[PDB]
Formats: sequence, C-alpha cells, structure tokens
Amino acid sequence: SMQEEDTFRELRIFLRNVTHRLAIDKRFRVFTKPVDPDEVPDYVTVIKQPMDLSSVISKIDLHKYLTVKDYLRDIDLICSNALEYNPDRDPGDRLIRHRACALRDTAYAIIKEELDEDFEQLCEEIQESR
Ligand SMILES: CC[C@H](C)[C@H](NC(C)=O)C(=O)NCC#CBr
Ligand SMILES: [Cl-]
Repeated sequence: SMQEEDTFRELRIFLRNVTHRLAIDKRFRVFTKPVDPDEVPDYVTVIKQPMDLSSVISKIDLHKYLTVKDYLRDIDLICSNALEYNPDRDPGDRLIRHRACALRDTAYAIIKEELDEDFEQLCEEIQESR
C-alpha cells in the first residue's frame, strides 16, 4: 500500500540522518570509505563482509533496509570487522577498535533516544508480511 511505502520512506529518512551524524564525526573518518586494497591487500582475504558508512548510505537508497534491526546488523559489522582485523595490543589497533566500538555505541544510543518502538514494530510487521 502507499501507507506502507510512506512507512519505509520515513525509515530511509531516519537512517540517512543517523548515518550522516556518524559520518561527520571526526572519530569515524576511517569508517566513511571502503578499505583501499592498495594499502591493505590482505583485508579482502580476511574480512568476508567489508562494510563502511558509504556502503550503508548506498544500501539505504537501494531499499535494502526494511527495519532498523537490519541497519544495525550492518553497523555491528563495521565494529566486528575492525575488532577481527585489528586485534593486537599496539596503539594503532587499540585506537581503531575503540573508534569502532564508539561508532556502534553511538548508533545504538541515537536509535534508543530517537526511534519510536511502535514505528520499528510497524516496519517489522510489514517486512514479515512480504
Ligand atoms: C584497513 C585495515 C587497517 C589496518 C585499519 N582499518 C580498518 C577499517 O580496519 C586501520 O588501521 N586504518 C588506518 C587508517 C586510515 Br583512513
Ligand atoms: Cl587520527
């Protein structure tokens, strides 16, 4: 229905706004673009599901997210990819892990404050109905 398409449009507007707020944060600059194989050719071999905020914006616009839970699965991948690829005790790896966890925690905190639970439940019920 048009009412359902309106619902998903509102979801996309909400997700673009959350994703913009993460992308303009200076801590999260490393997560705004895909890893360049040039610098990191072993990346694509270790990390099977690369994810970054530019890929998230592309997916919103392709209507790949029908619920905030599907979006958060991709935010969680940005974090878990960084924890897996950069596990060492040296400061460069610890800084990327801290920034990755901070990205994830910031996205969850914005959604806890600003997502209406009944809106998410409506999205889930339309998605399950398809
Ligand atoms: C691509 C692997 C790399 C070792 C790591 N990045 C990620 C996303 O894991 C990192 O240390 N980034 C440095 C910079 C910049 Br912009
Ligand atoms: Cl830096």
